[PDB]
Amino acid sequence: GHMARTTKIEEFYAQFGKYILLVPGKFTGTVAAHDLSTGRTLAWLAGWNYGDTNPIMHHMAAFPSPDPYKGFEFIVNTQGGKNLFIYGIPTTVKEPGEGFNIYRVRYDGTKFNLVSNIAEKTGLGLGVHVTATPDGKGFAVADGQKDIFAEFDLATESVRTAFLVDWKPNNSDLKRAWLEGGTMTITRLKPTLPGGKYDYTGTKGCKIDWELVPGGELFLEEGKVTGTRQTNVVALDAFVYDPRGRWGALSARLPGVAIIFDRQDWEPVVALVGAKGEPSSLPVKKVASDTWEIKMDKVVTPAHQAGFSPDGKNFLFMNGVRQNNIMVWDTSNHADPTKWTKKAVVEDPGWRGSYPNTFHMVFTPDGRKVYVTLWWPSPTPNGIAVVDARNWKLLKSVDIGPDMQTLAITYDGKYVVGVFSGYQKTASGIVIMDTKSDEVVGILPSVGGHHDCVIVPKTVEDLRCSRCTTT
Amino acid sequence: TKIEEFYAQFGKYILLVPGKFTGTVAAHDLSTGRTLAWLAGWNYGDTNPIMHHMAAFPSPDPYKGFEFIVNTQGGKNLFIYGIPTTVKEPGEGFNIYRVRYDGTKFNLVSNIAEKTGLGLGVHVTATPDGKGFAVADGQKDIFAEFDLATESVRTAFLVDWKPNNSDLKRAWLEGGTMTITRLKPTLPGGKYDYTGTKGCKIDWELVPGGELFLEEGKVTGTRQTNVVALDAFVYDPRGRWGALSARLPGVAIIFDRQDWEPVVALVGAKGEPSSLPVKKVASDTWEIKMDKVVTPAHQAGFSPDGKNFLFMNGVRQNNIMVWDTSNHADPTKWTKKAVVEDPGWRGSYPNTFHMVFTPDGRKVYVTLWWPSPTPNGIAVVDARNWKLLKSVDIGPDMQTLAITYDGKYVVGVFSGYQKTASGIVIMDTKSDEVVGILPSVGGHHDCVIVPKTVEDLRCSRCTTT
Ligand SMILES: [Cl-]
Ligand SMILES: [Cu+2]
Ligand SMILES: [Cu+2]
Ligand SMILES: [Cu+2]
Ligand SMILES: [Cu+2]
Ligand SMILES: [Cu+2]
Repeated sequence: GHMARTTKIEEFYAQFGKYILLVPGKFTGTVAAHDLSTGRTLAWLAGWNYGDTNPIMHHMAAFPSPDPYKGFEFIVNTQGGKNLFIYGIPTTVKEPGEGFNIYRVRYDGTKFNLVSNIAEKTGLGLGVHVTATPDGKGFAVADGQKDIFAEFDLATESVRTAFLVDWKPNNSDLKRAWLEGGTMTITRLKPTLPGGKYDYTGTKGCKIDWELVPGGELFLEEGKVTGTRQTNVVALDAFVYDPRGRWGALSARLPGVAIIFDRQDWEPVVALVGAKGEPSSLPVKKVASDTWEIKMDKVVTPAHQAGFSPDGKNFLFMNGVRQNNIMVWDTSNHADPTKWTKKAVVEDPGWRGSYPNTFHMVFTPDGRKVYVTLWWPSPTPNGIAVVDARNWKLLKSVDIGPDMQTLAITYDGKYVVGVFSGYQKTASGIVIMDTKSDEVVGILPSVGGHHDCVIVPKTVEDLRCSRCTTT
Repeated sequence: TKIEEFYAQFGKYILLVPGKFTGTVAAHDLSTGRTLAWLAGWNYGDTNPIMHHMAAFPSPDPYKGFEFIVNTQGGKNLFIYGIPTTVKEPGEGFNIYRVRYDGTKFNLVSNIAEKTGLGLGVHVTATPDGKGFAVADGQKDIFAEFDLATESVRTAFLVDWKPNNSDLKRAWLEGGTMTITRLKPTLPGGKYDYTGTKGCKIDWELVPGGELFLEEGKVTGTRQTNVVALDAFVYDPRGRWGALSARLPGVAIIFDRQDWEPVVALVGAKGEPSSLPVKKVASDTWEIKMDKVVTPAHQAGFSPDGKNFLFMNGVRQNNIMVWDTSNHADPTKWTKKAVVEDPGWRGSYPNTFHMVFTPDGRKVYVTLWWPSPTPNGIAVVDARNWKLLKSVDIGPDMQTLAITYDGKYVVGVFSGYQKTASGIVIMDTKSDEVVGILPSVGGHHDCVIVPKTVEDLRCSRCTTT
């Protein structure tokens, strides 16, 4: 009786509705769109076909389309250089391609079209998170080896702003360069090359020779990452947007800070400090027309992912490794982020070791729950935490598979869709969870080392639960 | 609804697929939906990893480990699928990789093309004992059979065409002489000199229906009128014999694997003789004389009991030709016994270029391929009475078919012409209905279910392609 009678998969896909899942492949070098209504992959693209010899396809965000099945657009970026050598693949390659591309891709109802390489046009090769603006007409990219982020206009493919963030440690000893505090300097960059182009293509600008991998923020202090400016790294990760407009939050993994910027005048306004027991925030002081500083007397723990709730009234930052928890600020005062204060922290006895790390997140459309991945190194099963986002309590934890990464949600709020990625070498897949029962409904096969996933949105209200407000 | 009931109908089988233009290989667990492992060829410095064909060897427990061969194409094969790449100098490719799954990940064990000097980019087939494998190439018109344990060449042959009429449009229709030459290594350490694009007569593998494009002057290359377009070396499951398919002359040349000689040439076309003789003209050279070539042919393969051989005529006829090969002792006695035709099968399309039998031999499933935008599908053929039963539409660009070794489900892949919809399709062999499609990032031109026993190879990438 253990073998099911002949069973068709139609009922399974029919429940999800008409939603398209987009995924980058990391070491596979691909991007792909899947139709959750039929199980068909609608299209894919392999970067090496176009002459990118190191297409580590990393992060992406998609823009609202009135009918994704007829067409949509998205940005996907890459890493490059010695990032090829950090996931245990026994490649004999001597000189890896430079990478750090930023590609604009359009689905036309049949296939993907590679529209442009925005890194080649602008000179900004940035390899970490890609976030759409709340209006769907721009996007940001950050990089945690160069510590640069920029916001871009989609229609003109031009740079709206670019900033460099630097650390100056109180103690020059690598082991204590963050623990014992330091000064973070924020500089608004100006282009230096003809046509308003920046000089940051490829590996140019890297302070360290490869990324701090998932779970690996302390590998730099710990003396395992080479580079020419090791003790100046902050590891910028993402720029996430307040859905009510005006503010963005730039996450710096090593100092454990989220720097709030005013997008109206492009200035940093306050620094939120992640660690439990530390102040809600630290002031930002302007020291020159283009330069601001934040002073920290210690750094308690690094931090990971950040996000605003769909209504913009809560901001989350995940402390990791030295503390593993979800830190929550009351951001209800839209007029003045200097007033944003810590209101809750989600903790659990099972989070007391180095791992699991509280990781990527997605909120339900109504804000009532947030789903948060729980990351561990091999071989512990990674999983999903379900959190009550009104009372800030852990409801449930479920095991999924190795190397759990990002989460998306269908825009009717019914199904969370996530990816796990096998550390680029073992089991990978797409996991779907029902948000009413909080149960896994199934795993679909996936050739991918994905560190992202998005469901293509139809409207700007969808972006409030997409790769815009959170990572 | 949960997917558990869906995966629970399958049993414990691993599907292995190459990605073609994705550059990947992957294994998926049909009992849970998980991808077990994958490998990306570009990560290893293969700059044009068009991952093409593959065969897996019997494993006592595939979930604890298994081994396979996957090859690549290279050169201007990058440029024939409509991708608007600006690459000017494509990687040489034509690698042959041995890959092992260890229960957790894939391990690239060796590049047998580098070790042997034979870079061969079309079908890979396992031998019936699971201890060797063949690779053929239809740009170079070379094939070889290899020993797995020693990673060494057992035999290699070159096949060449001398046309009766040197005009390109008439170079096959008006006949010619096919010369078969046993090759010997020419470099130190018993290595051949055929790596990368070395030896190509044409700049890409002929497409489905592509014999007409070669005749019309649309395929570039240095020896366009001397190509036969070898496709595969498929094995008689009873041992002793292999069949080398040559697409352009529409011939399957039968080899004796013990003394490495060609013994007879089966001629695909309806209305033509069952076979032509092979004449030995020198110690290492044999000839086949053809006064005309009535039509090309492509898919070729044996039924699981070895008693039937199939060759699919395409282009100028469109049918499945069937020989009685019940006489294992003497292939010169193999004789045409049936032809599967249909009013909907004419010309180049559908192009019937992959198949799989049920373990009991009662049915054969055959791909029905067409160019965009015609829906592609699967034909179900009665392999006892030799008649078409049913055709099912699947999606764009239907490619290979495998079967679970209990006979219950055909598992196939479709591939989007490297640019549109792709997926894994699963069909119930009792109802002959699709039970579902699973997503697949792949342009796969092959697929296999990892076998446990040598008997399983009778219905894997051994007896058919
Ligand atoms: Cl054998
Ligand atoms: Cu049972
Ligand atoms: Cu991140
Ligand atoms: Cu990542
Ligand atoms: Cu073939
Ligand atoms: Cu192919």
